Amino acid sequence: KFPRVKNWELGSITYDTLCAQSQQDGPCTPRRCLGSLVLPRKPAEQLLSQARDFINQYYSSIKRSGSQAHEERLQEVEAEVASTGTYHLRESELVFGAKQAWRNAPRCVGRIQWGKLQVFDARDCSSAQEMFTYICNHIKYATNRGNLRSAITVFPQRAPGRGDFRIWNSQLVRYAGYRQQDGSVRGDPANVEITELCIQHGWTPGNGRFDVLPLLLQAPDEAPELFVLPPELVLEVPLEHPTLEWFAALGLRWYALPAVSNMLLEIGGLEFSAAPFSGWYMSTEIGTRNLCDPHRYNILEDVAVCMDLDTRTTSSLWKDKAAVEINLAVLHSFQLAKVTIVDHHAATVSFMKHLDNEQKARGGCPADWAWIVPPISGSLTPVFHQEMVNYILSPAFRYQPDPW
Amino acid sequence: GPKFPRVKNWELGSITYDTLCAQSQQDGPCTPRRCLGSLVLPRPAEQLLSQARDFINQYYSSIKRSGSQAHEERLQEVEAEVASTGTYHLRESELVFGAKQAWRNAPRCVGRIQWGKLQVFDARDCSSAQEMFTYICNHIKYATNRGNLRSAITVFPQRAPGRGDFRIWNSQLVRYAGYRQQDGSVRGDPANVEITELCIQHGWTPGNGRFDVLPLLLQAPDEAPELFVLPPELVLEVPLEHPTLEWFAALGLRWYALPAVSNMLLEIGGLEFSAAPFSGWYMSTEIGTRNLCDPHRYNILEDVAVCMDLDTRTTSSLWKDKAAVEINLAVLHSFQLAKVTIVDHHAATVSFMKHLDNEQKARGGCPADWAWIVPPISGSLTPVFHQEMVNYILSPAFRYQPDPW
Ligand code: HEM
Ligand code: HEM
Ligand SMILES: Cc1cncn1-c1nccc(CCNCCCc2cccc(F)c2)n1
Ligand SMILES: Cc1cncn1-c1nccc(CCNCCCc2cccc(F)c2)n1
Ligand SMILES: C[C@H](O)[C@H](O)[C@H]1CNc2nc(N)[nH]c(=O)c2N1
Ligand SMILES: C[C@H](O)[C@H](O)[C@H]1CNc2nc(N)[nH]c(=O)c2N1
Ligand SMILES: [Zn+2]
Repeated sequence: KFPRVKNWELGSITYDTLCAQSQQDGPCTPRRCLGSLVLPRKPAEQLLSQARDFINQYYSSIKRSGSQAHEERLQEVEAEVASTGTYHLRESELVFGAKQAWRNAPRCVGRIQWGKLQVFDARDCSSAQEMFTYICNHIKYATNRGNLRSAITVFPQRAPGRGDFRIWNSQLVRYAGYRQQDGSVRGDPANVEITELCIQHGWTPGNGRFDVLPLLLQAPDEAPELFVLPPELVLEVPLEHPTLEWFAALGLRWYALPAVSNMLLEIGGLEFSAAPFSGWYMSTEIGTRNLCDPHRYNILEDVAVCMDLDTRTTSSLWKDKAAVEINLAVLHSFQLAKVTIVDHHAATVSFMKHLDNEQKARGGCPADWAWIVPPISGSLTPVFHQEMVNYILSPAFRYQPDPW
Repeated sequence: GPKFPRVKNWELGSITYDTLCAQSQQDGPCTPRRCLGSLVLPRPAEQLLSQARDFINQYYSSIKRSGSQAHEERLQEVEAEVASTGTYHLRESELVFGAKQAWRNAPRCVGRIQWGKLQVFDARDCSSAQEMFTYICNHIKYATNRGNLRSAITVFPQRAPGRGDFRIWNSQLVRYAGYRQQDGSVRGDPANVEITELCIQHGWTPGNGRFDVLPLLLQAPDEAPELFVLPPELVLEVPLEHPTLEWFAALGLRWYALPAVSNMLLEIGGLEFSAAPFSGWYMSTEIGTRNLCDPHRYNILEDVAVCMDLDTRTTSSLWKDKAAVEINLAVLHSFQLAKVTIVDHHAATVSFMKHLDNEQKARGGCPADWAWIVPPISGSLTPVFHQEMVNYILSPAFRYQPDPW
C-alpha cells in the first residue's frame, strides 16, 4: 500500500503517501532493486495531461484552485497545445516549477533551502553569445563575493524539429584534464573528454592541475561556441590546513561555485535542455569525492605520506585519517576565505529537519539514501539511520545525453 | 544490448550485466513507482514441492549430474515423501550445499568471498534444550579456535507440521546485557534491553556492568525456553587499547571475539530451519563504528572526542569523524594484538570486489545490497562505493523471522 518509513535511531515511524503522486517509473521492479544505478538505462494528450497537472499544482500553490484565473489558464494551455502541439509557461509558473524541481530532487541534501531560489528567465535567448552573457550574470549573482546564493538560469525550452540549446560542460566551473600520453592525467580526469572538445573547438590549453575550462555553448543546430570566463568571476579558494603547516605546499585549491549545467529541467511536460543551477558545496563533495576519489585527483596517498602514515597496510587506516584532514582543510580554508560551505553533519541535520517539514506539508519526501548519506562518516550522521522512499515527482531535473 | 540489468563500476569504467537475477523466485519490496531498497525490514504441498524441485535441481546442477538417473530419482523421492508426510528431508550433503548457498546468496554480507569454506554442523538429531546448549558450546569452541576464527553454522531440526519450533531467543550467541536504569538511561548495550529483561523474567540473576555476557534462552519444541549460562572460558573477549593514545585503554572498553547470528531462519527447498546459528568473524567497523558509536548503541563518540580534546561544540571541527577513526583503529589494533581474526573495512571491500568478479564468471551476477555492503565510515574510500549493484532474493536464503515471544 503505502510505505511504512522508520528512523532506527529514534524509533519514530512515518508513512509516505506522497509517492502515490508519482507518474514516472524508476528502475526497480519487484524481481530486483536497481536503486544504486547512477543513470537510467535509457503526443498531445500526454503533454496536455502533464500540462494541466502542473497548472493545477501552481494554482494550488498560490491558494487559488478553482478561481477564474485558474480555469482560464487551463483553457489557454489547452488552446495552445491543440493548435501548436506545445505551449509556454508564464514567468511566475516557471519560477514555481524550478523551485518544485529542486524540492523534488531525491538526491539533493540541500533541499531545506528549496523555497529560496533566484530564478533567471533567459527564455529570450537567441545566440550562444547571449547565453554567455546570462551565464556570466548568473555567476556574478550566485558568487556574491563568497556569500553564495542559490540560483538557476532557464534557457529556451526544446521545440519539435529543432536542435536544443545546450551547455556542453557538465559544470559552469570545472578544471581541465590533460591526458599525457604516458598514461597519466594532469588535472581532473573526470574532464578529459570535455577538455579535448574545447581544444578541438580552438581553445589554447594550459598545463596546470587547476586550469578553469572555457564554456562550450550551443544555440540550436549550430556548432557550439567557445567562451573563456573572466577570471575575476571565478572565485577560488586556496587550500590550507589549520594545524598541518605543510598542507598549503600541496598547491591544492578549489572553486567556490558549484553549478550543474548539463541536466534537463522538466516542468509541465515542457523540457528545458539548458538550465544551469548553482548552490553552495557541502564539504565532502570537494574533500572526499573530488580530491580523494581514485578516478579524480586521488590525493590520499600524497597527504598520507606527508602525515608520515603507514601506507603499507590497510589496517592502519591511513586512508581514513588522510581523508579526515583533507575535509578539515576544505572547511577551514573556505571559512577563512568567507566562502559559503556546509559540512556533512550540518547538512544532514538540516535535511532531517527538511524531511520533517515535508512530511507535514506533503505527506513525504522522495529521497535517495545512497546519495543523501555522505561519502565519509555515514552512520555518524542522522540520515544514515533514517529509512527513505525514492520516487520520481514532476517538476523534475533529469539527465540527458551529451550533445556530441 | 542485452535484456538484463547493466551494472557499472565508476572507478574502473567497466560494465557487466546481471543474468543471475532472472533465477530469483521471490519478490523484494520495490516497484517501478518507488524504491524501498533502503528499508531494513520490508513487509500447501504444491508450493513446497515446486520449491523442493527447484533446490534439488540446483543441487544436482552443482555436482554436474543434472538430468541423471540419480537426479530424477531424488526428484521422485522428494515428491513421494511430501505426498505421504506433507514435508520432506534433506540428505546431509544437500544440507551442506544449501547452507553454503544461503550464505552465498546473502545480499547484505560483505564476507561472501569465503562462502565456499563454511563448516556445516548437522544438529538435526537434537531433541532437547540442553542438547542445543551442547551443540552451541561445541560451535563456539570450534568457531573461536583460540582467536583463529573459523566460519561455521549449526543446523537444528526443521519446522515440522503441527510441532513447536526450535528457537534461540537471543539475536546473537554472544551479546552484552542492557540494564534499564531508574533515570531512563541504559547500562550496557541498549540494543539488548528486551532480551535482557526476558532472561531476568526467566530466572537469570542479572549483573550490572557495561559488558555482562547474556545467558542463552533456548527453546525446544512446544516447551518453555530454558536458561543457559555460557562458561566464561568459552567466550573470548578482546580489551580495547589504542596504539598511540595511551589513555584509550583506560576507557575500559572491550568486545567479544565471535560474532554469531542466532535468530535468522535458514530456508532451503521450502524447508525452514528456525534455529541455525551462523558465525564468521567481524569486520572492524561493525564494532568500532556501529556497536560503539551508534547514538542508540554504546554511543562513546563524545567521550572519546573529549579525551582527544576536540571541539565538540561545532560540527565543522569533524570531531565525530576524528574520534570514530581512532576507535576503529583501536578495534583493529587490539584484535591484532590479541591475535583474534578481524578484517578492516578496506581489506573486506577489496575481497568483496574479488567475490563479485568470481561470481560474475560463476553465475552471471551476484545479488548485493549497496547500502549494507558500503561500510558506515569512509564509504567512498572503499572500492564497493563506486560499484553499482543489483539486489534480489535468491533461495536458499537466510531471512528474518518474528521474535518467538
Ligand atoms: C544550496 C545548497 C545545496 C547543497 C548544499 C546541495 C547539495 C547536494 C549534494 C551533496 C548532492 C549529491 C550529489 C552530488 O554528490 O553531486 C546534490 C544533488 C543534487 N542537487 Fe543539490 N545542493 C544545493 C542546492 C541545489 C539547487 C539550488 C538545486 C537546483 C535548483 C539542486 C538540485 C540538485 C539535483 C537535481 C541533484 C542530483 C544531481 C544528480 O543526480 O547527478 N541542489 N545536491
Ligand atoms: C566470514 C566472515 C564474515 C564477515 C566479515 C561478514 C560480514 C558481514 C557484514 C559486515 C554484514 C553487515 C550486516 C550488519 O551490519 O549486521 C553481514 C551480513 C550478513 N551475513 Fe556475513 N560475514 C561473514 C560471515 C558470514 C557467514 C558465515 C554467514 C552465514 C553462513 C553470513 C551471513 C550473513 C547474512 C545472512 C547477513 C545479513 C544479515 C541481516 O540482513 O541482518 N556471513 N556480513
Ligand atoms: C550545483 C549543485 C547543486 N546541487 C548539487 N550540485 C552539484 N554541484 C557540483 C557537482 C554536482 C554533481 C551532480 N551529479 C553529477 C554526477 C553524476 C554523474 C552522471 C553521469 C556521469 C557521471 F560521470 C556522473 N552537483
Ligand atoms: C556472525 C555474522 C556473520 N555475518 C554477519 N554476522 C553478524 N554478526 C554479528 C551481528 C550481526 C548483525 C546482522 N544483522 C542483525 C540485524 C540488525 C537489525 C535488523 C532489524 C531490526 C533490528 F533491531 C536489528 N551480524
Ligand atoms: C554506485 C553508487 O550508486 C554511486 O557510486 C553513487 C553512490 N552515492 C553517491 N552519492 C553522492 N552524493 N554522489 C555520487 O556521485 C554518488 N555515487
Ligand atoms: C536506514 C538504513 O537503511 C539502515 O540504518 C541500514 C543502512 N545500512 C546498514 N548497513 C549495515 N551493514 N548494517 C546496518 O544495520 C545498516 N542499517
Ligand atoms: Zn529499489
